[PDB]
Amino acid sequence: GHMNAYLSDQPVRLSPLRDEQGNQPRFGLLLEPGRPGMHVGELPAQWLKGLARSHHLLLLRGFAAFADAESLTRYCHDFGEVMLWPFGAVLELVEQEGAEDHIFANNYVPLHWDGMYLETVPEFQVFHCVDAPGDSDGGRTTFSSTPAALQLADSSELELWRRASGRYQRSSRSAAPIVERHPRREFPILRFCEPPSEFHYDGIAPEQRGELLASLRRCLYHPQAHYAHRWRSDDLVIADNLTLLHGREAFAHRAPRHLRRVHIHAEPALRNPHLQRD
Amino acid sequence: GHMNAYLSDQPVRLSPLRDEQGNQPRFGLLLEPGRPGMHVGELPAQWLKGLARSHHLLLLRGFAAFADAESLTRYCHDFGEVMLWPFGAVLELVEQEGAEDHIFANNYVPLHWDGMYLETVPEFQVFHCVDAPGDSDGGRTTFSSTPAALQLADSSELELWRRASGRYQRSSRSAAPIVERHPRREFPILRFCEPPSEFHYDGIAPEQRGELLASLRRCLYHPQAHYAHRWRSDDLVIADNLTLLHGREAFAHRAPRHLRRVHIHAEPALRNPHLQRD
Amino acid sequence: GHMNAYLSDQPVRLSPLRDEQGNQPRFGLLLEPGRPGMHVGELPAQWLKGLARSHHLLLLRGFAAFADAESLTRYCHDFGEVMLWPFGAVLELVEQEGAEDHIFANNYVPLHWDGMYLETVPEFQVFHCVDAPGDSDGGRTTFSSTPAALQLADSSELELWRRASGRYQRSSRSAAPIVERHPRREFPILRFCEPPSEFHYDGIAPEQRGELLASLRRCLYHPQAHYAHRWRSDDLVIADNLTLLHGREAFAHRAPRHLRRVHIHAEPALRNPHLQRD
Ligand code: NA
Repeated sequence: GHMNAYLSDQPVRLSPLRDEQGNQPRFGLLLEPGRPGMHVGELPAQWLKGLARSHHLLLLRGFAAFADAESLTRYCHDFGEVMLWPFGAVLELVEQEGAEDHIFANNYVPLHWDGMYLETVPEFQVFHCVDAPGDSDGGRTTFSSTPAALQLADSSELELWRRASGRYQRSSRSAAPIVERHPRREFPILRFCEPPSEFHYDGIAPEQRGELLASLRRCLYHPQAHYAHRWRSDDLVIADNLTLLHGREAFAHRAPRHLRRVHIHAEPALRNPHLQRD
Repeated sequence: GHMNAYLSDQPVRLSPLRDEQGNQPRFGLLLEPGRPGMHVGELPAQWLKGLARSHHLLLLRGFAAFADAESLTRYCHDFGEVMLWPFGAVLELVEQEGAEDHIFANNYVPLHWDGMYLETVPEFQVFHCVDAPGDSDGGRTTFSSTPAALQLADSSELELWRRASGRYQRSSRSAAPIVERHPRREFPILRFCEPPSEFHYDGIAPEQRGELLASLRRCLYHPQAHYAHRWRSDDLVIADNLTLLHGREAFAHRAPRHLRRVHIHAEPALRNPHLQRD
Repeated sequence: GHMNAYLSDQPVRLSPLRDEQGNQPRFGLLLEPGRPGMHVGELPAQWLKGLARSHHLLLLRGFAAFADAESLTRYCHDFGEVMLWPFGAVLELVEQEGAEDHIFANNYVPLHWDGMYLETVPEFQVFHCVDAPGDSDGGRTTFSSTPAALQLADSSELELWRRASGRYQRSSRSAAPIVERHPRREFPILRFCEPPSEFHYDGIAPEQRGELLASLRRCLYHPQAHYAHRWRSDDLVIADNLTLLHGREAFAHRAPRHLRRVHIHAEPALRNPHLQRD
């Protein structure tokens, strides 16, 4: 059970985002069609961008489909400026039932943000779930609101976070303070790439390393700050990459699913303040 | 009787669009002043554009007037990019009580869209009703939501529509599939110019011509998809030309009325995908 | 007591603006955080601009602070185009408890608008209250909605206002009709610089001068049209400079307060239609 505080002037039903066990984090928003057969394109992109910026995570559920990747691409071009990759606009994320991770690849993704190692950082992730036929076990895409996590820290946790600084390598190198300001809108956020030799933490005594990681995890994975998404066919999800961190829940048996991801630039494009250019 | 689902954060009263016999189609929105003496200009244009894009037809009723055409013009310049004609921004549509259509001109206008034969197609029609003193009989401006009509088609009607293709001539020539995608936002729409020798329909066997026209008319003129507007002095109407088709109800005795119409470009201007340039 | 008509699709609590004695003018809007620890930056600026344009005065109260002037500046750069002064973006308005106005400076500010004597006129004032520790006596920043005042005028007051015209000097000279149209959105507004030899009023017989001033004051200082703001620490106020006039209530004992003001250009920058260039 929960209360419902939103009424839009748009032809949609809004309500708080809740995960499949009824948990309701301190961010996110569910949008559902206000007319039979409504397509996502019928809603004004400018309006979605606004909601995505303040709710940080939008779940549009039960809308009619983009027929293909080209259709999604054209939609995104109208939505904002697409951040192009060598493959174009759409990253295809297709998984088969029970397909092994060639024995070497890990079975979970820790929290991080897109564009860490890029010249420019995208503001939004746009995910279209093409197909998610069966119901899977684990493997949900996870999102955490870094402002929510910041409200959970106690005095000393926070004092520790503020001295801290991450150094990352994958070769490309990137460095960010753990506690950052939103690069356009000023509010306090976290930039943190979570480890599962390539992840160092400066500004603190290296014995406190364990404490930093344990506290950041406690806050970011807390029910107030953390949402795990169970994909459904034709979900359209829009995520605020500048405010959230994202990752993926561990899976034993992975199920069939097909996602498509487009990145949208900040307005105007955001130069990566964290990339090492020296 | 009907229910009222909208509360704005704007100083306006919103409610579902309903025609004068209480019918409530699956689109449209009535906006009314939230303060004594409110002028239409007090509402933010960007916000109206958003509503116009998702509700497709906005009726602003009971707001203070633009004093003249120049005032309307300046307003529209702020609203978006005006699509200029040789006469400028404002088409004057003035009718006198009982004035004959020189004996040759027809007394109704079938459904169609603006910019069929133009190099660029406008996104919005902005109508200001300068004056509509008496109450008339027939002659209402009609609008149809092509997505609504698409939800009404059965399996075979739809199968037929999807093969179909219109060829139009007035000399200028234009061709469009009957079932189209919105040229910016992807969702399914209809492009159809309705006949009352200059209207051919390809992709189907010419004996099915009768069936196409009868089914398209059944769906577009259905109460769920169709709205007929009784003009009142100082109505401001904003119509989504990319999604709707429009026309005019038959009249016996035409009454006095004065309308002004401005066209607003898509963002950016939309090149007519249907004009024959060969 | 009062009724509450707003529900946002944004994570905020909206309600009508009311002064500290419970008066509720015909404009203004109070916005309050929808989440613990919310910062003003979490709300989309484009959305605030829209509300500021239709409600004319926004009071964001109880949000987390900009840490300093630089932070406020960066925020405003994202908000719109900052109108820069020789000092930069932020005017510092710091007052000390009981500090004398060097014996010569007046202890109240009559109603006027920003940019009277400038080449370009800003659309918005953005005020951040850095600190307002004690509770003061008098000295509140005042705002008046000129459309509200226009609804208060009777037939002859209005007839008089419409003939009237202000001529101002501080050297810089500026002239405006008392009754003006909004320079972008057309609706009727007032432009009036209120006197406490440098303020002349044309278009009327100079014996009617007294009547003009008395009627304009009656309407602009009327509870329906007038709001006086008691500053609190971290208030963020956004004012529609194109529609309102502003000033300051008389004070006996002035209290400690620190304000910061940024100006935001119209879109695009507005050339001052009233500056004498001849
Ligand atoms: Na809005």
